[PDB]
Amino acid sequence: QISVRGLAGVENVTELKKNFNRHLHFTLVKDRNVATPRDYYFALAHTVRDHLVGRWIRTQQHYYEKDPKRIYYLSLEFYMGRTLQNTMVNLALENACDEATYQLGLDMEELEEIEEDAGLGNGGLGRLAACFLDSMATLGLAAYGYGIRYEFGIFNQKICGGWQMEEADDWLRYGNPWEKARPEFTLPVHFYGRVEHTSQGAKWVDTQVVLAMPYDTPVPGYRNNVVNTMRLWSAKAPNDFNLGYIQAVLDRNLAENISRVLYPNDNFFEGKELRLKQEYFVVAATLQDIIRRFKSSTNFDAFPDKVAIQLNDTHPSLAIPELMRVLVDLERLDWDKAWEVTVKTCAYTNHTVLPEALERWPVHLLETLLPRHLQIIYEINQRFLNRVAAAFPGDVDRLRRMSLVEEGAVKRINMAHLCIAGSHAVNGVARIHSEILKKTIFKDFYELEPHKFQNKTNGITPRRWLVLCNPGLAEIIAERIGEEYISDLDQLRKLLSYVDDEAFIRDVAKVKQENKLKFAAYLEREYKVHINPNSLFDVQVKRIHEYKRQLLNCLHVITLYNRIKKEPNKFVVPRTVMIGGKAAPGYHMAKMIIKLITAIGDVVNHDPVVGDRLRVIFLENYRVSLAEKVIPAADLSEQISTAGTEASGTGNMKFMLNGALTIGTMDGANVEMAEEAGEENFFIFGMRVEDVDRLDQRGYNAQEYYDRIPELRQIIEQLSSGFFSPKQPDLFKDIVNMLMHHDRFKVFADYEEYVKCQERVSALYKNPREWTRMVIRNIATSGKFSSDRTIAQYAREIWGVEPSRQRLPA
Amino acid sequence: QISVRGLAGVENVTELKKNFNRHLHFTLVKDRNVATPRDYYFALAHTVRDHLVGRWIRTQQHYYEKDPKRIYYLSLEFYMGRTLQNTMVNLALENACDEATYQLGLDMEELEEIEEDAGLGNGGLGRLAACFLDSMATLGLAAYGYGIRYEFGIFNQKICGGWQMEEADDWLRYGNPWEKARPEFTLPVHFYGRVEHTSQGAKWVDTQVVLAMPYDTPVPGYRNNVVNTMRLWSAKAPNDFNLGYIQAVLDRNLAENISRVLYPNDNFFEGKELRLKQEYFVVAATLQDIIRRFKSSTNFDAFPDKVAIQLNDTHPSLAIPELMRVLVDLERLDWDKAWEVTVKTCAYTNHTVLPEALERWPVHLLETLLPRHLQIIYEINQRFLNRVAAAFPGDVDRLRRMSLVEEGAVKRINMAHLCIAGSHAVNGVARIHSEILKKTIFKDFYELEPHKFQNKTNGITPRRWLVLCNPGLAEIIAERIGEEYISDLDQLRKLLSYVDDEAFIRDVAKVKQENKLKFAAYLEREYKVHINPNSLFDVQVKRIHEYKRQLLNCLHVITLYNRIKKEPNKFVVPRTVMIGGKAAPGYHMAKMIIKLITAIGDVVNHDPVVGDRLRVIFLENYRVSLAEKVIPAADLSEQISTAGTEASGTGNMKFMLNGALTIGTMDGANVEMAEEAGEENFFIFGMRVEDVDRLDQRGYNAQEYYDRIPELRQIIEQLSSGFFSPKQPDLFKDIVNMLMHHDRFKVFADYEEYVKCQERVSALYKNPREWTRMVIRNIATSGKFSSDRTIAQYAREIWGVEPSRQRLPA
Ligand SMILES: CCCCCc1cc2cn([C@@H]3O[C@H](CO)[C@@H](O)[C@H](O)[C@H]3O)c(=O)nc2o1
Ligand SMILES: CCCCCc1cc2cn([C@@H]3O[C@H](CO)[C@@H](O)[C@H](O)[C@H]3O)c(=O)nc2o1
Repeated sequence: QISVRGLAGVENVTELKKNFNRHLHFTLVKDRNVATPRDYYFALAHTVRDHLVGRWIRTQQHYYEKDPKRIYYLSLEFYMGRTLQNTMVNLALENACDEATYQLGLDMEELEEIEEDAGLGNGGLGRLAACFLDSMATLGLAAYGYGIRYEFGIFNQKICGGWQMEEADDWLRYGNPWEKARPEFTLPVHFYGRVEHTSQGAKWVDTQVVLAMPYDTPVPGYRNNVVNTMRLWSAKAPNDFNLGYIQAVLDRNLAENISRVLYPNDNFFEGKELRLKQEYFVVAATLQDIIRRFKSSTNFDAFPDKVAIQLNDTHPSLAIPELMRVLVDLERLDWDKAWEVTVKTCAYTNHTVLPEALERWPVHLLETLLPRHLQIIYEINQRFLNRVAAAFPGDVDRLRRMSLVEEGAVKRINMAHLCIAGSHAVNGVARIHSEILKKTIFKDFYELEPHKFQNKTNGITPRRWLVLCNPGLAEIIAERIGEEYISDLDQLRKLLSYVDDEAFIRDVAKVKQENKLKFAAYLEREYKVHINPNSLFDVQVKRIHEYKRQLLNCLHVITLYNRIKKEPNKFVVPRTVMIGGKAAPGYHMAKMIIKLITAIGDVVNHDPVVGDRLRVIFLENYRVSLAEKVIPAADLSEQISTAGTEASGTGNMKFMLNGALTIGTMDGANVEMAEEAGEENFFIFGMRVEDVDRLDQRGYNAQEYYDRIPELRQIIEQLSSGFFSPKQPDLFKDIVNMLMHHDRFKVFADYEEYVKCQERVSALYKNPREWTRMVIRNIATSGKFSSDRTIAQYAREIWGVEPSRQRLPA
Repeated sequence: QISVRGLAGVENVTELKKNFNRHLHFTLVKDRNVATPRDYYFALAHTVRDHLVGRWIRTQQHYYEKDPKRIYYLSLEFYMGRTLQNTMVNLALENACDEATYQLGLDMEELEEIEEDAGLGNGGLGRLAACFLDSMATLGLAAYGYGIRYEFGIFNQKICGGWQMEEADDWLRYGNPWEKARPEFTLPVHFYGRVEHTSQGAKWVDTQVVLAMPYDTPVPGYRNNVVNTMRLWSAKAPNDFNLGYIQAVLDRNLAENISRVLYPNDNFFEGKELRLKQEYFVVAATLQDIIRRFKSSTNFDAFPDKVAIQLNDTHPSLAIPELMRVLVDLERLDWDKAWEVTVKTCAYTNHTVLPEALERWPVHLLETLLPRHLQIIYEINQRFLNRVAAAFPGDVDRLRRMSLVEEGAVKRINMAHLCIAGSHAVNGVARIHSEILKKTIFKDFYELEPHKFQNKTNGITPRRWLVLCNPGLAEIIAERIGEEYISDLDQLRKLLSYVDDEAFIRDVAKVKQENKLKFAAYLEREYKVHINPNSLFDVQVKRIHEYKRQLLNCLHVITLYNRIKKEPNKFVVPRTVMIGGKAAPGYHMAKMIIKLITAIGDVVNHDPVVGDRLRVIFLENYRVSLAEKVIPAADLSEQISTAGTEASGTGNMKFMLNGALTIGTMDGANVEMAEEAGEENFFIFGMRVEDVDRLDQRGYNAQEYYDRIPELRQIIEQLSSGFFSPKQPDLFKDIVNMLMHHDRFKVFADYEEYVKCQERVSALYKNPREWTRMVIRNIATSGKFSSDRTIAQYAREIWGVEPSRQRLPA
């Protein structure tokens, strides 16, 4: 049908068809009179997976003979979403399968909707890992994703009376065709025990054994025939385990609980044992697998020339003392040499500065669970602090601030400090985030080893985030400048000469118009809710957090409402405000925000006076596959975190690529996006990082804003008095209370500038042509935000390998 | 190679080869440089399963249009063993796959050894169900096996210092190619709750829901292209289940524990909740599935003309009040009519008279767990007792004996009584067992409804128990009389005219000689133990029970030893005594017997004087696939239960079919085997049922035997004094104590007659030719003991359907 989707060969269409019928019959054991769409989804998924394997096997083979340096991406999160379309796209099968399935009298699009998301992540950090995997394959790196195969991923969110209900994501219920169990590479992981000292050195003994079984999932490069591996570990109990009899067998579940469920906070840090066991589990299994692969090439000097280990936040920080443990206790290298090898292997990526997000494990936990790792850690600390002392003699304060060991009512290990000490590179995820790292929380460490600190601004993959979710726009781009930009997104910069082209302007607008219409229909079919598609689509999607300030959005929305009710017969640019995201289950405030959002909807969507001029929708169950639908349909992208809190953001980049304009603060990667497009083509408002520090150091008094802004005063009053909760008048007292007395995120301080900036957005929207020309300037300068750029920078500046765009043979 | 194994076509061999390589590559994702035999086993298993499916689908289709009466075989046990060879055999692919795998440079026999047993049963009752399934398919009945898919089957037995250790049977670890998950037919099962009464009748409410997910496994008929289904249910928790968050997800395991593990007693009855939940679980899911199938043909009058439900012991007895519950509470038929439908649907098979094996559920358990089923049961009891009262007016004793409700310190429901009241036929499993039923435990019930009581002597399938495990003998039979006997085992009777044929005599002996040599090699390779293959192979294999009297065997073995040590220079016919079987984990005595057996081995196998004249081996991990090896290699089959305790036995039949002679008591099916072969061709010794009753009614005093038999006195003394346990002299005090003061099974009373009969066996063995002629008379009269006969009798006399031997089209 459309050309970016590949060739529909006459042979290809014919083979696809017989293979689809083979799987229906042999694999699924159905015939065409009993098959449901689920069966049809499966036969198609099996048919496409068939095309992967030859490549998968050939790619693993290449790495064996070439023996290149290997990259291990360690993460507790992989937010993959659906696999089928992405696979078709990277293999250039999309059009063929469309044809092939059409002639069988099926609608492929309807089949795609049947696939469960692999929701093995919470948000940005999980999804980065997924983009990175796609980019790594596409750039021909010999790279492995390693994580945990959670039986249950991020919970499905239901709204019941405006409240979030959590229910379990049973994503494997119907099976998962993409994975291949490999019970033959199962590995022991040890816990508890104690440490004995010999003549021969330390020994870890009387441990409980949990087995780790890997599952391999193919990660196909973009049209280069590279297929890399994502290996995910599953917990199994051993057979003699506990081994009255019945109970012993049932208790096998204690061991297997390790891989049962993904922890769903991205707000906070909970010092729960189960979580630490998951962290140790992925790191022990992964390192033995790494070492094993290294042995099949005594000599650990070359180890850093063959192995690179990237740590995605501190979650797998135990890789460091675990690598030491192996090298020292098992291979019997001396400390200094093992330590050299470890630092040259490991590198660390930080994703936040919020102090409550930092991992600080209680020492009593590590002592019971990992007694040897604590020994190694104390030894790491001691030797590190002697370097500190020697470089800053007499500075006893530096020494307490820099310790990997925090004193206090309970001793904790600061995991971030561990990663800096034992890594050769530490990076932030957007330029301002990396500066803040150097100037505030890791200032001491930076003064000690400035060479360790780097920046790697995040990106998103344009395969999923443009070609896949937005074929219309990818096609009209490709009409003008070719297809080469799909793996070289810098070429989008050539759309700049199309800024005054009348045909392009019309086409860009037409695609947006189509995505809006299609999404509005998705809204009626799947959730029975009813929106004007001529309105501006104002969307905020992302996890619910105080620092992301969905509340600031709420205050605007309430203001628009109030101004409509004051002069109801005046013209306003109509808007559909859509807000979505999950709250971590125990994050009370986050759950209150979701309730407010639906409560505003109950009032605004049912005022006869408001008409279809304002609508407030809370988008239920935000997740990767919902983002693929809502992002292309958006006009306004809301990125309104308080300056200095959002490390990078990546949602922001998805929207830029897809033809929304951005209203946002100079936070995170927003800064670089505006720098790339021109501040004129951006809606920037509010405090800069500096303004926030000025406010802090004199004190944030929220009362001041309440006193000078009558529009604001009114809103707080409606909140307090029961306007939005007529049955429980005091429902929102916590929010009003927080906003007034202990807002760490200064919602009121940005309110005035935000509302004004919002009026400027409405003003540009009244002029369709000028709105679209601005869109074009945005879409055209989005090239920097490809994860191909990001990964190429990691590769050269941290891992020491060279990207390759060259096809492997089919 | 050999002709019973089918054609090696040139096309067949060629297709098998490409399909094997397709699965290796596409399904297993290996290539020939990394594949292990496990991978090779799998590609072959996938290749053979391919040949099933077309037939599986076509067979289900036939039943849809023909709409015949359907048989549901309900059992908590299916002791299947390996599937691959059996599948090849029934499909006539054996020789082709042998050829096909030979040309790939693989040894198929070595690949077969990789398949795990499906050990979803304990012993005879589980394995009967499996034979029955094969026979049902072979006779073209539209029959379904229904059970539970246990995650862990019967434990693997390890001997450690002569003691049984149990370890978990993780049979699904590497996957199971034979099954097809069907998450689309998942069904709710309810527990707990309470009963509300309406104007509209009873309602069961506030229940916990556990979902039951079915797995379908193909059951292929013998060369008739019929493929029937074994459906096994798996427990899954619902998604809103319990639904702080983490714990709620982890607790999903409480619900799923229902299908986690098979209970391993066949001795006793344990009134454990988990077990009752398994019983309810299989019965609720199965009946809804049955009813659903019946609805796709309001009118439940035809229900008994369309549905037959066979209950394998009382384990699924709740089918009865569950069928009532559905019919009365959900479909709103009146009681009398539902009850009529239920009785005409259900039939019951009893497998023992031992009072401690009988299910008697505590009323407090049923009240909490299944409150409505208890109501139905009380109503069943009441209406039943009015029939009793009316037929035997004034007999208040009959009334207490017949009640489904037993009074006593705790009230119990007697599940056997339930099955008789609510079934149109009750059967025993061998002729003497059925008489005993009528004369003792169900005498009252028989007087009430004599027409309900029938006999169905057990059988074994000659596909697994001859063609598969003993190709040598099947071939030499087939040389003389054709292949038709494989599904008409009565034809073996024609071997009677070959009794004086010198060539046959030589061939029968040669095959036995080959199986012995091959098994002796299996003994050295896999368990490093070392046996003279010219000895008589004396084997007792079966679960360890006091009533099966492995102890009586021990006393013989100790006697042979003692006589050798008295006159060491005299000739004795050398013997290898082999004894194997598992003990239920909490059955202390059973575990003591295993220890004695190995302890006798520690003495006898290391006496220089004994030489290779006596050897005692305990065969570890007895299970279906070990039986396939040891049975064909045996000379003497030991079936030495006390008269009146072994309901039928089926091991006994396997040995008869495979050329062992039988030493046994007139117990169970032994009686009919000797009746078929002639008592002259059998080694019968000991008390008859009648003799046991005479001994009881005057009192069994074991001291009497100890006083008059000095050979016996000696053994007890060696036992008591530490002869067989020099380090713990008092180790066996429990056994000596039981034997002397409270032997319920009268081991001493049969000792004299057994030892004498053993001398007669040794005497015949000195004359090879006459031994073999007797073997031939045994093998030749084994036809009655085919499960084809048995199932044909069930079909005509209980289910009311006609067997069909006619091929379905390929
Ligand atoms: C037990 C630990 C629980 C809390 C730790 C945590 C930090 C954090 C950061 N980010 C995002 O990581 C994204 C990828 O770098 C980035 O774009 C976003 O700015 C950043 O907020 C994220 O998505 N989730 C994370 O959870
Ligand atoms: C919770 C309940 C636990 C104990 C109930 C039980 C009875 C019983 C009978 N049989 C055999 O069933 C075989 C099949 O009929 C038969 O040949 C054997 O003679 C008979 O002993 C068996 O194998 N296992 C059974 O367990």
